[PDB]
Amino acid sequence: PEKKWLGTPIEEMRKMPRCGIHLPSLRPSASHTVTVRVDLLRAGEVPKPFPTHYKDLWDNKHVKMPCSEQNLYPTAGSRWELIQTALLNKFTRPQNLKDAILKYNVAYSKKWDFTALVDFWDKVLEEAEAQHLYQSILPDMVKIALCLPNICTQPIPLLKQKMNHSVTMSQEQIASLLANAFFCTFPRRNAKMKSEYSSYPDINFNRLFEGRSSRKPEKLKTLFCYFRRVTEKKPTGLVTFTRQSLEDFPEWERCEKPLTRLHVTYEGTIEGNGRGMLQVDFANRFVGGGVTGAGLVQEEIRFLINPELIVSRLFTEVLDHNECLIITGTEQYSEYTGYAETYRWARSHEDGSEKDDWQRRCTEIVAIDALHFRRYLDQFVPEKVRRELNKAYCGFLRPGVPSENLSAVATGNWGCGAFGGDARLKALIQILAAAAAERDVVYFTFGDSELMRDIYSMHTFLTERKLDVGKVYKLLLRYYNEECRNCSTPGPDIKLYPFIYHAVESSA
Repeated sequence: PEKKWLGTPIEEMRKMPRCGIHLPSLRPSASHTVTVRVDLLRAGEVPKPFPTHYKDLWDNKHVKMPCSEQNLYPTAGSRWELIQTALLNKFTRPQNLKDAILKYNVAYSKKWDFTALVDFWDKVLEEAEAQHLYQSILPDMVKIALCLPNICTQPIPLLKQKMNHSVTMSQEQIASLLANAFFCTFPRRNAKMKSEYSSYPDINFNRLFEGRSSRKPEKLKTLFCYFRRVTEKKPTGLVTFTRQSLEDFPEWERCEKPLTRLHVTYEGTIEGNGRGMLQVDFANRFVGGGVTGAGLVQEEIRFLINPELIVSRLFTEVLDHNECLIITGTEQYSEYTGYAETYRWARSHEDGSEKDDWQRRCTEIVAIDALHFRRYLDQFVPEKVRRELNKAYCGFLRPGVPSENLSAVATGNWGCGAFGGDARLKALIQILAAAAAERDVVYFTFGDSELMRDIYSMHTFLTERKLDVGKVYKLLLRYYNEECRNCSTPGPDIKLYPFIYHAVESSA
């Protein structure tokens, strides 16, 4: 029988907090928006907002806040005043919640279906659970939502394409923002022919309430677990959201960097067994994918069990080819079983992760989007090999951080299966990108033991024969030119790994 794991023992890999740099003092800069008082930041205490009182920016460089005095509705009145009046009502039946949300979303009264919300409230939840939802949870959520201007006093910049910028806010600030997202209060984020925000993911939660899918009740359970936790016991930590956009990449053909360590296994999970490691989110270029709609695979699941990730959709413009989003400090509030149609909320999770010197949990997640390959051979074209190498490299590289202070990358089959990526090519691409960024690799194959063995065997071969990144890249070019370029069938007769073995064994 196959071994459960191969390569370097996982305990020898680097992880946070042990491997981490000594952090300088947290402070605002041109590259770093910080929305809390760093001088009074203390372990186990809710951070204070900075500035002390609300400041509004209503412009194309910042989030358009629901509490803005420029948020107007039909003479021209205050939409925030209307939101307060709508939400400060007793909820006893799901229609009451629908009617509240639609008071300040009149244009969508016909377009937004609330069937899933109604079924969740009336049929899925037991009577006692329903009562708790409308008697405590929903009112408590309204309270933190309407406190937005007192909690989020600082304008939140949009993380636009090409920006290298970080935003660090408190988990409490995120809770208030996400409660607003639940009640669908964010202006200009709803229209299908919207202009300014057409390049941003959805933030308002309206699509969680629609339709008859059995998935919706599980999403609502997972999110209500979160909202219950944060309203009963306010979170005290911070979270950093960092957009990274690289213009320059390794000259892959000539790269002399050696391959790094590999641990590869067909058991375990990125979030469970990659604790303290750089955890890859197999992203959509709109970060979070269909979390607030119909999607429920790797990304969306992560965005539901660590829901502070969802707030990134408020201010993160769609990723370009050379970009990623890095999120440090999100907390796990839920446990789940299954996947996609079998996904179920299992129970609450009590996150026991340590926090760094900026009070961020030692959980780092990077959203990198693979290309979708609707024609299989396209991914072996050198330009597309380089696109994926560069995307992964952007996700892994940390400018100005010594290699010894970098955790292993915890990843797996990125953009494979129905997205069209070849697992064996994609594994080698990530290994090369990690090598270029001088990080080790922990690779989860999710039940595919043959794939685990093949990845380990290839890494071992390449490592023992001392082929550096450039040598392996040149072998990929050889495969393209010799077996793919002139291939009249959907796939070549000889596979990549066999081709590499024979290429090297027939060489000098």
